[PDB]
Amino acid sequence: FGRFTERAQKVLALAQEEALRLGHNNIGTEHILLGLVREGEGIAAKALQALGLGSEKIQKEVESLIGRGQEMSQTIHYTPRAKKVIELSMDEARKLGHSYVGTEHILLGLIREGEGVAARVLNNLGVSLNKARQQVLQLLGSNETGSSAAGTNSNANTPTLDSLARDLTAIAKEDSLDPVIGRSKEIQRVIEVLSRRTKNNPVLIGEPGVGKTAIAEGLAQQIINNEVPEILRDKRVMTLDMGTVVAGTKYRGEFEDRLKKVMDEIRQAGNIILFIDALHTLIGAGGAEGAIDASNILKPSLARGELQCIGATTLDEYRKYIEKDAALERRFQPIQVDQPSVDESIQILQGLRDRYEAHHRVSITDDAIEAAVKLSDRYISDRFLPDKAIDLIDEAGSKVRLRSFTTPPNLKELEQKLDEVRKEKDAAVQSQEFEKAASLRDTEQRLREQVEDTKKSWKEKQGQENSEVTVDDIAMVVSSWTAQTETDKLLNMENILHSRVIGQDEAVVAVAKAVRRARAGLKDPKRPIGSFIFLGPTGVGKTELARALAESIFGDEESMIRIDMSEYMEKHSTSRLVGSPPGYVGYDEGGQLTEKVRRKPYSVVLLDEIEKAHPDVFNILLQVLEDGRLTDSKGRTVDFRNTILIMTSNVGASELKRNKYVGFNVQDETQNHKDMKDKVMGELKRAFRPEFINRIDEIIVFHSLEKKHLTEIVSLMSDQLTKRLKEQDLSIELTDAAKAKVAEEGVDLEYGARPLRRAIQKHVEDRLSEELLRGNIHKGQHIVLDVEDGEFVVKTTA
Amino acid sequence: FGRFTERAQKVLALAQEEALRLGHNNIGTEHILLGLVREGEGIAAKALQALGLGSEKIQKEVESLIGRGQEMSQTIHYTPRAKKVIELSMDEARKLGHSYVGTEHILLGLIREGEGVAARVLNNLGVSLNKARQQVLQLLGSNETGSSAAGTNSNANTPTLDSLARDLTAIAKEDSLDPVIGRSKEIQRVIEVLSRRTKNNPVLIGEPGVGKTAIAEGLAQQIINNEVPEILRDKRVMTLDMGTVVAGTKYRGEFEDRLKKVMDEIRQAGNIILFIDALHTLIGAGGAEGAIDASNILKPSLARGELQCIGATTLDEYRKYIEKDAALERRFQPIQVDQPSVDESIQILQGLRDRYEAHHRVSITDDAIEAAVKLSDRYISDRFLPDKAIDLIDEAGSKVRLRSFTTPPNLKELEQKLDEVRKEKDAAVQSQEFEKAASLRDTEQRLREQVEDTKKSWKEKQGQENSEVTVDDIAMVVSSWTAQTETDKLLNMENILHSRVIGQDEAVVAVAKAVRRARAGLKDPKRPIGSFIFLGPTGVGKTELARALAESIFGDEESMIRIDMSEYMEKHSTSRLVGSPPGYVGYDEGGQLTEKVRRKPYSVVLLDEIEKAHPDVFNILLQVLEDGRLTDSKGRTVDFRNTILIMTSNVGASELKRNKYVGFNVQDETQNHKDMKDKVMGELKRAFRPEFINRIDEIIVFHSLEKKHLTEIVSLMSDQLTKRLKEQDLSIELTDAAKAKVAEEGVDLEYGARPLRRAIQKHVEDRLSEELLRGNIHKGQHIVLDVEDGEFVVKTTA
Repeated sequence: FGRFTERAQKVLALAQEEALRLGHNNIGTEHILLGLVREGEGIAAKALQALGLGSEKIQKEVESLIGRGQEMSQTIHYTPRAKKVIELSMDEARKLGHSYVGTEHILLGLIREGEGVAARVLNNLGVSLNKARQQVLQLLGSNETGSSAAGTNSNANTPTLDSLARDLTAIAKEDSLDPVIGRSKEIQRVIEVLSRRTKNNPVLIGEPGVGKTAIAEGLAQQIINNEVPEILRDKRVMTLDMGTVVAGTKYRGEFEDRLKKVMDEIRQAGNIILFIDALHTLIGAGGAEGAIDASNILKPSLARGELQCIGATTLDEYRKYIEKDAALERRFQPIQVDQPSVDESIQILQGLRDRYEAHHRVSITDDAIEAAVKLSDRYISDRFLPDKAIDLIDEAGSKVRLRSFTTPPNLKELEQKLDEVRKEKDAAVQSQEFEKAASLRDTEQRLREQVEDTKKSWKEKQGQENSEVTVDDIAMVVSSWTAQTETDKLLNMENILHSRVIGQDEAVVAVAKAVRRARAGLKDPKRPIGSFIFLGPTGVGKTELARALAESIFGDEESMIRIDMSEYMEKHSTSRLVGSPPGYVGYDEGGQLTEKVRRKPYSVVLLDEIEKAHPDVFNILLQVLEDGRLTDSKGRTVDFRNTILIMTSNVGASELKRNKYVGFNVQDETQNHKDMKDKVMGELKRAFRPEFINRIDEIIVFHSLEKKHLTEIVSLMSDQLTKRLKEQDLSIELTDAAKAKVAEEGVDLEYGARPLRRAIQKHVEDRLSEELLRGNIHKGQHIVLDVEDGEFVVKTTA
Repeated sequence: FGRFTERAQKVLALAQEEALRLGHNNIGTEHILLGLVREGEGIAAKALQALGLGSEKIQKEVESLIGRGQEMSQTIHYTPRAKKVIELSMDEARKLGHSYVGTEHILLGLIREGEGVAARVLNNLGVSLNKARQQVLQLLGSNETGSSAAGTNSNANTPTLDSLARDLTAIAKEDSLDPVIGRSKEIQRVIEVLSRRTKNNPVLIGEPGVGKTAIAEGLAQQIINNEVPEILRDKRVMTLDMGTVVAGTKYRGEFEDRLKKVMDEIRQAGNIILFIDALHTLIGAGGAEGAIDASNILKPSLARGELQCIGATTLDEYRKYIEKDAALERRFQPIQVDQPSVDESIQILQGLRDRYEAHHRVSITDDAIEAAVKLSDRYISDRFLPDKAIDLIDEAGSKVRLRSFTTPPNLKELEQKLDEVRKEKDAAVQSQEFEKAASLRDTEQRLREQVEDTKKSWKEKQGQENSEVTVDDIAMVVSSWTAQTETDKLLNMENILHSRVIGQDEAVVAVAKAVRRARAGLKDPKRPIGSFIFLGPTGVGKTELARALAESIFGDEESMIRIDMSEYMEKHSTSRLVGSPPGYVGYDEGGQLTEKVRRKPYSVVLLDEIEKAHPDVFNILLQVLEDGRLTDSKGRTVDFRNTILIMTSNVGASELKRNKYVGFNVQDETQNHKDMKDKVMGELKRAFRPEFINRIDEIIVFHSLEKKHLTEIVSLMSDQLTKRLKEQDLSIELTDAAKAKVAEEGVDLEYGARPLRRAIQKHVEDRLSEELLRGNIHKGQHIVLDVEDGEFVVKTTA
């Protein structure tokens, strides 16, 4: 593997030595056995010494196979039998914890593969093979955190702790706990509120989403040893774990019975600390429905202080417990739990790096880890800032680790050859045709040593990746899904936003810098990554930048919400037939807008045409842009805190859609362009209040239609066509010249831009499908549609 | 522990004495053992004398396992075995509830921890380890006070009281029942309802939720001694306990059967009292569902006086029983249970004080206790008058006690040092030399004694708090949630409200004065602490005073409800624009207002624009002012304990949202103020009917936009930026010079003072994030935005 211990490796090498000492050309498992007993009193060796085996005794049996002397050091590698015994030992060390592998596992693995060369050595020398595996097993993997013992005494605690549940305190006597991270100052605030015995219940409110449970392990460690008052002396810390409760329970009544039992034993009161994660669920209050109504027993328990407990809730959760009162107000008392401070995230990362050495490429790159956080919060953006983080780490901490064994030097062709050989070889002997297989057989094995030699020349491709988790890598992986290539995304955001939005640079750079500003990692991710107003007509600019922001901001353009404010009027978007209006603005606020962004805290949220809606909608939007949150949909809190809010506007649209027109000359065209990139910022102001527009980071400017838009419509539609031909394979691109010939059947004055579908269909879809049938084009290679002399032409390229 | 018997402590000191008397110098367990047998006939000592161990006999063995001689009297403290034996005694006293650990427990713990020289002494002197702990065990911990009767009886009473459950009367003939103390005046009307035959069932109505259950123990005591009614000198009080019934059961039918059985045994009729907590659940009447319908058996039982029982009910419950009729109301007959009078509260506080001295603190401070009540009633204000109180007492009654153990005087640096020692020492030996650790090792334990010496110099911070609670502290806990720093809050209310409201002192002092009156004791403890109308167009002062009122009035800035009355007219966001579908005023009375204030009964209620509300609304708010309560949302009563009802008005607007303006004179600005601070207090009255407003006291005055009112808005918006940046960990402040450059792009006449947020976005948000991105300012340093010579400058500080 790359995780083994000395003693293991040492028992193994001793085998090769005995192979040759005994004349065995191929180092049998029999020699692995010798290896084990020849390492003397190693965990394997020692085991063998118990069963009654000396290095010699093994070696004689071993010698009775091939025996002295038929070793010229010819093909002195292991036997396939012996190779199996080793593979088993690695797993036999997973078994005994051990991420590495000890001596024992090698003897244990030997036993497992019990009919081999080894096996026979022990089973001939009067040692039952499993009697040997016993003996090794009962001599540990040799992985510990150190230990000691001295015993305790009887105490009241006996009935309780069985049920339900694990106790942090036990595991901390011989420590194995970690802080882990914090959110340290939160732990302190508990002890006033808990060295209380009448509103003695702390209640942590944050978000999921900070690793709330980290703060909890904090308490455990510090409340035992040793700075705690005599108030909270005679302490036990008990966690009430949900998982054991749900198991073996088929109904609500039985679940309640288990909770009742806990409450009865809870008489250990005021000297016991109970940790209840997700506190809200038990109270069962608020909403259309609850979950379970433990509250009846639980409310007096909190008031009495018999249940002296710690509640872990999120943004939304608390409301449905303090609303019941007043043994929630003579219980609960609040404590500040972050909307992640970036640094706290980072520390979690460092802690779990070595275990992504079981996901190899981590431990390290440290620098990449900080980035894991920093790039992730802003680039996907969806999750919570430490999940976000870690995703970059392990992804990148694997992506390249895949690239490790992709080839030899490209001697993958070698392996391919060795196969083909076997066939020939075989089929020839299968007729027999002895030497007509023989030379093929030889050619096979030629290949074989070579294969393995150059597949392990790509141990150099291992040494590259197998502990770097690389900066660029981490960044790349966030960029891949949906430091370097996210900060190249941030710094070069404008470049990325420019490549998708054509014309109106004015808007792009304004957004670019504002998001990039946020994207430093600083601005605070408790409030959107960007607020914006995106001006421009219904045409060209706005949406496209929002999308392009998904690309630049998030890594790929694979996250852009878009909610219409005209639905937030009550009407103008359920007009006549279309849509469902169930109290319609109430539906949008009350559910729709909040639900969508609650799924994706990620995306560029584009709240469309805030012109047509009344100023009242905007007061609501203003909270979204400022607070970074809105609360609706049964009291749920929606994170707009790393969204990019973009509110669009236009009512002068027509002027930005104004034809180029030959008003006298072709410089009426060049007076139509320049004019429209000016005209926009006043079409914003005219249909609604200013108060909203000021929340916005920057005022983004766009414009559209002229003459010259028709051949741009052809370039939107033809690209949707060719992409639906990509879905089940076919790579197409149209050159602009070919889009022109399509437009040629579209400059009807009497039938508008209707003929464009038909001519795009005719020259692209229809033409490609009727060309795939010819064999002119090739599915899965790149197909360029151009006009050359004057007519449309399909050409092919790789 | 920090609480012990003589006997315990005596066994301990004798160990050190024996260390040297025998040649040792470190007290192992051997000296503790010696301690036990040398303490003579304390329960540990006595035990050892029984099993056959003399003081002599122990000390000689002890001495034969080091002793004679190592004598030179090296520092005699424990060693780790010996420390373990002690840890066990603490738990061996917990075991039998001794909160003042006794002799026995030390021998019990010694045995348990039966290793070290002691163990060997005892196992040498013809006593097995368990034979020794047995002897001790079987004689008390020495912490009793129960029993006072040695009588015996058998009577018909047997089947009933068995089942199900206790006998309050017994425990008060054992000298172990407390009154507790209520709610004393509550108990008396019950005794009428208890000597009857018809109407013989009491039903206590209040809030549950006041510690109501105290009144019940009152009865127990009075049924015993000594002048009480004729059947009350022939009555026994037996408790109907829900907990035993539900235990071992999980079917509703079985619960009913058991209740039927209880009624069968109730044949002690006309001489039996059943105590039923939370009476409603059994009756099952009213609501949209039951809770289990005992009524078939229960109703005739209740009316006849074969079940003469005591009901503990709440705000709503009674209504849903007289509706049931006609044996429900026959049985019932009412008694007044208050949310106890200010004085009643106080007595409860004092009564449970010593056990927050078992929660090692309060014991005292008296001024803080009285305050716990008084301050609670007005400051949070989220329960009934005593529940609040006691919570302050223990919270604060720990908060400073937490500060007890967190430093030496400042000799915390010692502990820090002692660490560094371990390291140098360790790593040096860990490589070796021996002596390359040695002097470092030695330096460590030198340090250690110093460390520990000054950590127990911070027993002085224990003697400070371990009978205190602090005034300021109790007050602090009330400030924490939402005497001294709440009555300093009361006294300095004005100062606190002034520091957070800028513009119109008239308003501030007015709220201050009504609240400070109320907050001194005189004013309803169940109606708003201030009802107010807050005048002037939205922009300056109104909300901000409501907030500032939370800070001064409640002790922290938080908890303020806020409902807009202008929506409640059923025509403004009834379905019109962004709100929710209901027929809006019906929703507000029927649910919204009442539910919201029910969560925090203290909340600053801001009923916005009572002017623009329907005249029915004025009645709804008026009902809060009259009753102090509103009853809605399925008959729940919302306690507006010391809410601050704040009714807003946006009128006066034309002058109060004008331009202060140079009218031809620069004294048109300073007369636009003087005019505006006049114009509001007459503009409120015209927009709504008098019937409401007359039960609204102070007329709170505010304005907004001017020349000058504008520049007060700039400083509100810049402050909205700086707080949202704190969550990640960025400390920002704008000095006035930077707020000025921001104003530079928003003193437009053609766009007003709307641009200011936007100009903050470019010059503050955008500038700081682009300054953080360049790293000239940083997280955890205070960042000043100033203007120097007409240009903005971002600085870094500390």
